Amino acid sequence: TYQYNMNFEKLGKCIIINNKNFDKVTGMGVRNGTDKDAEALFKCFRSLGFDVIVYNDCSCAKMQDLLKKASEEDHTNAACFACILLSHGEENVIYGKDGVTPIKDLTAHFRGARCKTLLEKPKLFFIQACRGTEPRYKIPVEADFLFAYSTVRGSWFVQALCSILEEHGKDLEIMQILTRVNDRVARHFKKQIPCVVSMLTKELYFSQ
Amino acid sequence: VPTYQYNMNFEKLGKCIIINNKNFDKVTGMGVRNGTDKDAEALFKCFRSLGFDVIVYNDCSCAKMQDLLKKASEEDHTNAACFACILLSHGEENVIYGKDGVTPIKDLTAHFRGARCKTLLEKPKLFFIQACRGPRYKIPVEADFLFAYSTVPGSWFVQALCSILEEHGKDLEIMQILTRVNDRVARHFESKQIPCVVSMLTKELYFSQ
Ligand SMILES: *SCCNC(=O)COc1ccc(Cl)cc1Cl
Ligand SMILES: *SCCNC(=O)COc1ccc(Cl)cc1Cl
Repeated sequence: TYQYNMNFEKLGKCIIINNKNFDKVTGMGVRNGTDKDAEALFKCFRSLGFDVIVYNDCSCAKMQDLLKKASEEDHTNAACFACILLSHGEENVIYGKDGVTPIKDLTAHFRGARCKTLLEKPKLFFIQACRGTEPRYKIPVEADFLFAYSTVRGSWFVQALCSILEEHGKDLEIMQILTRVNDRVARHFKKQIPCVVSMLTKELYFSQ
Repeated sequence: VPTYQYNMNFEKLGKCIIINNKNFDKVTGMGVRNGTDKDAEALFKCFRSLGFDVIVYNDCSCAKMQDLLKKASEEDHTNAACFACILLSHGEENVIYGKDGVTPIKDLTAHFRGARCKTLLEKPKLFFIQACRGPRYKIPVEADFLFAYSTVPGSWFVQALCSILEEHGKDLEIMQILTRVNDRVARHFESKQIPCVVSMLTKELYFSQ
């Protein structure tokens, strides 16, 4: 058909990495409001039907273990998988507590072969990366991956994602939502905008 | 605003620029891209049929591709709904091959920005790239842009794009079209790559009226 088959026991797992406080050795500031963000996101995504678990002030190897363990889990009764990252981010890279980890390394574990159970099922990656002290990136290319990447109450992106999903999460296809989100943050405005990278093969709805 | 789809009530759909690079200077060390004419032709027929004003350029230098698009960006687009541009060439990272060399795909698209192309503000700017290989990039982040970058070596992507676009071009939304595209090039392989769609679009895009 033209939609991802959503007929499974559970929707799927949803990991939230919520890096707020950073090790002195990175000169990275307190991301105030990431707590308002992560709460909003937990409530919103749990409402969709995800098995949300939040992890805070994660080290780089924590972030990598979290995700490798997740990939290693049996996902036969899951309709899909979803990771959300809140942090400082530069290019191809997220900040953990104790330094920087490359984004693509977190998703690698979920590839075609490496996660046979999650094959032909959407892997959803929501990234909200901050700048700021106080050059290139490679998006990995695999079927059934989606990224919603952003740069900046909590963040305008996070706020919008929840508001729309809370409201149309059950009746709109993933792309329509993210578009409405893209639109919403644009309205606020130098000028920045989230982007959606889609390697999806079908339409994604969070119901039926 | 309040509708969730781009206003398409204009005199015309807009321009569609195809750049069809088949032959390259021996110095570049790139081969003849056999089957790219079949792509150029299918695409032009396809996008013509949608209602775009198609122009087809062939075997371009880097300076041509650069000048070409700058002059396109300097036109008056007030009576158009959108703008499409299709690049068929050799391409590595953030770079597309002209016939004599290699320009950054970014500088080509730079010209169509709100800042420097005021007549295409809040109108979708569509880049379909079919870059053959023969390593990191940097995607420009501006509202109402959309990229459809395929890497897979008529081209499987190009053929699929046209076939879906001819049959559903006036009833589906681009994200639907291109999702369906991803799916077939992906199906050509339970014997792997796949095209990726980068969207900065702010509304739904229907090519109809
Ligand atoms: S969508 C264009 C914006 N992209 C970035 O700034 C960096 O994005 C990414 C980097 C690595 C990975 Cl695995 C995915 C993405 Cl979207
Ligand atoms: S969609 C991620 C994979 N795309 C690529 O291989 C290269 O992507 C790009 C490079 C430059 C520009 Cl302007 C746009 C894109 Cl999508």
